[PDB]
Amino acid sequence: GKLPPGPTPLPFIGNYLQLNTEQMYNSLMKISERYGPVFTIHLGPRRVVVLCGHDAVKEALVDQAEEFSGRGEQATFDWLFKGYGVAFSNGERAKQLRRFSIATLRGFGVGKRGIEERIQEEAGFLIDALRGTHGANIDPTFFLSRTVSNVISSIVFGDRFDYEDKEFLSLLRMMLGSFQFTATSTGQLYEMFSSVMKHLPGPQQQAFKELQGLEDFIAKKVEHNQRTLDPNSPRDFIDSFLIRMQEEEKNPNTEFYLKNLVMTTLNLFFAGTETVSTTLRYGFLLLMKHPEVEAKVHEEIDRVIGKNRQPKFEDRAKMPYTEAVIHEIQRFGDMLPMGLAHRVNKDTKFRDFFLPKGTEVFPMLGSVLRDPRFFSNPRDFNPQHFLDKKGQFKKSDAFVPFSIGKRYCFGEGLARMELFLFFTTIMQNFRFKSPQSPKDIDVSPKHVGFATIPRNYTMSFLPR
Ligand code: HEM
Ligand SMILES: c1ccc2[nH]ccc2c1
Repeated sequence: GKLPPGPTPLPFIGNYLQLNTEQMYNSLMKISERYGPVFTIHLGPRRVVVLCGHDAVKEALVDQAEEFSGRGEQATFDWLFKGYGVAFSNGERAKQLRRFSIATLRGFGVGKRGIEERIQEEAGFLIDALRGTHGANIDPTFFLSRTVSNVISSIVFGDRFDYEDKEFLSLLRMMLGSFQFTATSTGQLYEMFSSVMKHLPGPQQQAFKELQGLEDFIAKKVEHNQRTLDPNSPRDFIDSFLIRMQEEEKNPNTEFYLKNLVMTTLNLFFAGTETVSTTLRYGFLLLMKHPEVEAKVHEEIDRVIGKNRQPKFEDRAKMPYTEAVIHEIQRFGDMLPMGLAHRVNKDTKFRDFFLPKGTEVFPMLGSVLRDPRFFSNPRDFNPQHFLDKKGQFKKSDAFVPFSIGKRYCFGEGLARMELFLFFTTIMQNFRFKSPQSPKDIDVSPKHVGFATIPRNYTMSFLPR
């Protein structure tokens, strides 16, 4: 092999002395700024090829899609999944469960009228909850996550949760807690030194405890389902998997067994919850920071959908400004800045480099979402990045919040429908009020690591 150039590492600690665990994105970008957009870095004992900018990322993930379709490490989650489940797995296993998850979610109305209806109804219940706060100052966090979570929960568990179910709230905290840990300094230090840190006291233990509790929950729901299963009428994702497992009992090479079931279900429940929930939370903060933007959105809502009927996904075609604002919310939000790690599944010639089988690869989505060749004010919240001169919606090939290539988020259709329906349906009813003036609202992220987390804040939902 002939790996890209990079800073010389020390034994075991790797390039530790040249990385800021508190902001790995900037540290890697600082290093890019001197070795090129493609370089080698050593996270502790892990050798990783980093890709920065739309071009390097796009050349690998899309132009050589098959070769870069492997899955690399994500230490915190691997602690729990250990190669099982659809997301944090490789080869035939990732292939099967992905093929199956995709077909099953569609079977349950994802990307169709069915789920749009599910979302509309849940969007409904959220309005009730927010209106029931009667303009009181609140943390929107769990109001948003309970709503978001109910959509995917309807699909995997069969029905939604009551907004007051205490275990439900408990599960939401484990998710927010463990997801957030991966964004912190210790969470990133964990990506380098997990072989030593998993045995030491620290926030990593709390994160593990949380992951274990979510798995415990799922195994419980699986057992139940098993005893009341009707192999002729699947009620949810779990039944469909149980049925598939039934059919594959004879095959001793099948990927369809309980562990993959529990983990795949967790992947869907967790990602189906925390991602959209985090983007909505961030979005509101940005909207109250730019009242002028929330304004032009209301005007497009009232003018196209009206103050009467509930929004529908189809309305996005007549609302380029709202679509722009949402895209910009996602671009700015940069949820997974270093993306989710990939790895080459064979010896690969990439540019003037030769990456041996198994080499980890970080597709830095954050550097694509902020690429200066595609955005003029990469570091600012500006809805214009997605609107042309005439004021129409303008796509950008640098918009990759969902990644690209063969491992691209297959939950993308569902997320955009939820993002469009919750934002629009929420603002059709309310105007956002912050207890601080737009000038003092800090929209810089609270933590940036595996994920980008918004600062805590309270707000008021006042009727329009
Ligand atoms: C704001 C919303 C969301 C964003 C920004 C997001 C983005 C991402 C990203 C960047 C990846 C990694 C892709 C890669 O390996 O290159 C990922 C994968 C994945 N997402 Fe999402 N996601 C979101 C919502 C969803 C939803 C609603 C679901 C649930 C059905 C979901 C399910 C998954 C799964 C299962 C994977 C792993 C796929 C694989 O390994 O092949 N995501 N997502
Ligand atoms: C992002 C994508 C897929 C996932 N599965 C479990 C957590 C999670 C986060």
